[PDB]
Amino acid sequence: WIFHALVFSYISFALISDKRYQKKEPLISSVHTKVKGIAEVKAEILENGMKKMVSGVFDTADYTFPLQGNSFFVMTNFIKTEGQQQGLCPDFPTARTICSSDRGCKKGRMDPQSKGIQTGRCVVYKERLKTCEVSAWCPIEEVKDAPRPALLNSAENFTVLIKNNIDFPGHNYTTRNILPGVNITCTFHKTQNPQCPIFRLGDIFQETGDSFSDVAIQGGIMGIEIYWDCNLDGWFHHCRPKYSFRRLDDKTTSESLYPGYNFRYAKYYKENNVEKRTLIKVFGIRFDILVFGTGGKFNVIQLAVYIGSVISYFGLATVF
Amino acid sequence: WIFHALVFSYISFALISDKRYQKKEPLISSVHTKVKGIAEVKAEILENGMKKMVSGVFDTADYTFPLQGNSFFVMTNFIKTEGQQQGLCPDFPTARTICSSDRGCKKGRMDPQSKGIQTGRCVVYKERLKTCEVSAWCPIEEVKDAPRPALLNSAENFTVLIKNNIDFPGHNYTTRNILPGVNITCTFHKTQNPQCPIFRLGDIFQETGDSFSDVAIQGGIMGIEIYWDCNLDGWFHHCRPKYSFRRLDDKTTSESLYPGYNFRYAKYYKENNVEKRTLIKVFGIRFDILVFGTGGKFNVIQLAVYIGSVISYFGLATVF
Amino acid sequence: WIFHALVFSYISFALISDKRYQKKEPLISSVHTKVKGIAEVKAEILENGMKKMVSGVFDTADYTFPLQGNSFFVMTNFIKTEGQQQGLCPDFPTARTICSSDRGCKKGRMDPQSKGIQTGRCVVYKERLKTCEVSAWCPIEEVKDAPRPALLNSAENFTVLIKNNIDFPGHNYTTRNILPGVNITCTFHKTQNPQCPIFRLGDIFQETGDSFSDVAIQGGIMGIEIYWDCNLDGWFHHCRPKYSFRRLDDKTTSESLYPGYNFRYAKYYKENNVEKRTLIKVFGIRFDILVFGTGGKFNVIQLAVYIGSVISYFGLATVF
Ligand SMILES: C=CC[C@@H]1c2ccc(OC)c(OC)c2CN2CCc3cc4c(cc3[C@H]12)OCO4
Ligand SMILES: C=CC[C@@H]1c2ccc(OC)c(OC)c2CN2CCc3cc4c(cc3[C@H]12)OCO4
Ligand SMILES: C=CC[C@@H]1c2ccc(OC)c(OC)c2CN2CCc3cc4c(cc3[C@H]12)OCO4
Ligand SMILES: *[C@@H]1O[C@H](CO)[C@@H](O)[C@H](O)[C@H]1NC(C)=O
Ligand SMILES: *[C@@H]1O[C@H](CO)[C@@H](O)[C@H](O)[C@H]1NC(C)=O
Ligand SMILES: *[C@@H]1O[C@H](CO)[C@@H](O)[C@H](O)[C@H]1NC(C)=O
Repeated sequence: WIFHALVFSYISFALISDKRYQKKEPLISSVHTKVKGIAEVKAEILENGMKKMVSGVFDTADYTFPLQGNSFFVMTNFIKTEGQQQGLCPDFPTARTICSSDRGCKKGRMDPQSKGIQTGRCVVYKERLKTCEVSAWCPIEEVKDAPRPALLNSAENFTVLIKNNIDFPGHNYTTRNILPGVNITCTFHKTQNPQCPIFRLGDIFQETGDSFSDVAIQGGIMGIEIYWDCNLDGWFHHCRPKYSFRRLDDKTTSESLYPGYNFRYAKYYKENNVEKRTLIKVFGIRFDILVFGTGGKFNVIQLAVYIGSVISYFGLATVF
Repeated sequence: WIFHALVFSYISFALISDKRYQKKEPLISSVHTKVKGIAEVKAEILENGMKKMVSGVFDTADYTFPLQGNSFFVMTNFIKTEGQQQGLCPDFPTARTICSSDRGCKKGRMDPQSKGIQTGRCVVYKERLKTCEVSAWCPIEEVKDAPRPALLNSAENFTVLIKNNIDFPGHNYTTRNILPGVNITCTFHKTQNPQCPIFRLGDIFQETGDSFSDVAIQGGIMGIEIYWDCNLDGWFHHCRPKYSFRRLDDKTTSESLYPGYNFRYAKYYKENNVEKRTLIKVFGIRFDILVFGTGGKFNVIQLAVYIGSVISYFGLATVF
Repeated sequence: WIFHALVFSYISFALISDKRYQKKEPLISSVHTKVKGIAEVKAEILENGMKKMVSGVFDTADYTFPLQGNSFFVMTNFIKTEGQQQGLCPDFPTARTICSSDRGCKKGRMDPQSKGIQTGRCVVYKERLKTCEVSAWCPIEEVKDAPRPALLNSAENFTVLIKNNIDFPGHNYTTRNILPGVNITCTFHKTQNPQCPIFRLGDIFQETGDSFSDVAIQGGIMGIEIYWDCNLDGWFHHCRPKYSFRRLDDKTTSESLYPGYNFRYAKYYKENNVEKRTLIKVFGIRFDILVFGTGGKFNVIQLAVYIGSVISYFGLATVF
């Protein structure tokens, strides 16, 4: 008859383990993000084989755009080009783009890595180098890598503040991430201060374990997962988040798969009543706020059906 | 034997009410938003202690950007600054920025509220006021509040149209918000017209109960929740949405937590072959369309398992 | 006694097919999209009744913006206007905008289709036509349709690459779309190459079944659904996606419902120290990546409860 008891204990254990007496529903989320911290740039780069110095200050209206769909981007490196205008000009001489005669390359060709429409006419590029030029924005951008020192090497010193508002539509519950009367100043830590949401990017990378400068050179994507494990029962009610970080990139390191994160952006203006654009190749770190969770409440129907299921189980256990 | 009959009524009630004979699956959504209504601005503001008049017209391409990830933003108030250019200039004199001696403040300091890198050199700012200047965009913006009258005071007269398309991947079902042959002209009302989705922002606030001007001055976030309670059974088939609204903000009213919604935006240009930006501090209302819902079809497996698990409930009650 | 066996066969069939021994949990996703392929524009349009020629090249930084919240936009057609500036100017002559006397139209009117604030003063517009002018951007844009040939007629020749990274929070599992050591060069096909994610816009339209030119003229929204049916049990483990394509639009073709996809964009500049904006009316194809899927692992509790539920189901059928 002791066996008749043991299953009962197991049953209770199972219930207490997973709250089968709790109708559970998914989560609806709203995220608001504020990034603060100014950056100083001062370094020496090279363009067209000529050295130049770049200096300036970025004031959080310059190196990012407002949050849109749970993803706020943070600039870390750039390659500049100015004076682009519509015309014909020789393309950056590569193996596929080199020629000695106009008949070498065909007009209208669209090489995947070429940024201009080819007219099939080989012309001298520079110092007796011959390539068949393209009709595009000119002068053509030189395809190189981002400068080895981080142009915004002070990126990890920034601070991001996150306000998360969760609501469950089944139950009548909506609550925020920050409760009234909380510590304003913070620096998020796993154990020292695990609740206030002020994140330092250096802290994020230290938790992840990667080198911030290396992935900042080529850009990358990561995510700040927010876990809401809330119980709505009055007897034991607690609804508090847990923060985790994870690198969302793959570290492919293959040229064909576009390693890291980067894009191209254009600024237009009028010079001498002529349209002229300047091109910025931006490498950055893209943060995602992946908030997920479940919320449940005591419900009679789930308890009844689970008891009905367990009844036959222990009846059979007694039978055999 | 009546006790053997009350369980039948209870089980039928539960099965009919919660629809246990249905395979409930989540929802996949697509949202498309169009905002229409022009606005006129005409007011008197003050900059550097001098009064100026601002007037103009915004044409639904000037005060918003296209929908991106279920969130379309609407401008409400702005603070302007022009002639920004790289240099060194005294910071806006506050308690943490004032100084009387050169050694008063240290070079390289980055105050959280200061927008420039501090070089630690106390210089006269204006009428014998001394602060240690910063090397940044100049002249420095004056941190003030948004003007008490709403610069976009005619914001609540706008009209927003929402087209929602839901698909369930389990079942072969996809349907839209607007059925063919429906009233074009509308103004959404709780009871007068509860289905056509033309929303007025003033009505949006009126349903919530908050004053439009107060939230508009400092900005805020609210949600337009769309609830799809659809049943796919042929006998009782109805799939129509219900519209609800809520304020997603917190009303913190604390300076340290950045009350309301605002951001900073820049427009670059060339003046005398010199880079010059102009800065806009934007306060606005960011709308979110938080769509959720469930749907299910009749399934033999769910009905069979529920019947098998509910049989023991009366099988035992007969014994006792 | 065979009836005792048919129920066992049915139970085993249901358990194997629908996987009752699994703890099914939702999916968390991250998407990274790269669009490549240059476009050339060369055509003849008409503005103000005068013919003009438009030519140029778009280089994947001109006709799109970076991915933001699972939606990347692609240019396909545009209408240009330049020289806009704040002032008073006659509105485009329509039925609601025409007048013969000043008292005919009342000041302050806001017609839904009018883009300017009306001052109620009938003035000559062009060759003895009379309309009451509006205080707005000038000269007023002429409301027309997009040019019948596709300005971005080569749009279907572009290539889009998609990197999807999924994680399940319940189990300790995260995986990406592309496995190491895969074919780089690709063109997606239903049967020839169904796994590598390089998509051609012409290919996806062909799979959908609609012509590219007609949809591109007025714009539309379609989704790239990615389905992850992953099983985490070690015995039979396979986590590979299935690609499906669908058109998210409605084909309303009604003027009041804004058929197709389009918006208005502005570029600002300074000419003769006067602010002057230029307006672009954009018709484009907005792509969505609607990712969804489920995954689960072997769990003792689900197996136990399902057996306890089916025990009564077979026991009662044994009785009768
Ligand atoms: C890419 C983000 C910032 C971008 C950038 C990059 C390099 C620069 O120096 C070379 C810039 O000038 C100083 C800027 C200016 N901003 C303004 C904010 C901004 C916002 C954007 C964007 C680009 C920019 C560039 O794409 C969509 O949303
Ligand atoms: C912030 C939204 C509108 C912005 C703005 C603010 C103040 C102004 O008075 C000087 C503006 O001129 C009339 C404009 C013009 N637009 C164009 C649309 C637009 C779109 C944006 C944006 C800013 C703007 C500014 O940030 C990302 O997406
Ligand atoms: C609307 C997308 C592209 C837009 C456009 C339209 C017409 C043009 O001439 C015909 C343009 O010049 C070549 C451009 C340039 N870009 C840069 C990228 C871009 C990005 C955007 C945007 C507009 C543009 C315009 O709205 C928010 O995000
Ligand atoms: C970050 O800030 C700390 C102190 O504020 C400073 O010591 C450190 O050098 C900074 N790092 C960078 C990369 O600017
Ligand atoms: C909104 O519009 C109504 C009528 O169109 C007008 O009476 C009212 O004054 C307007 N409100 C604002 C703030 O412009
Ligand atoms: C697309 O490309 C193919 C081959 O690259 C070419 O034959 C075809 O004409 C192109 N279509 C357009 C519209 O440019």
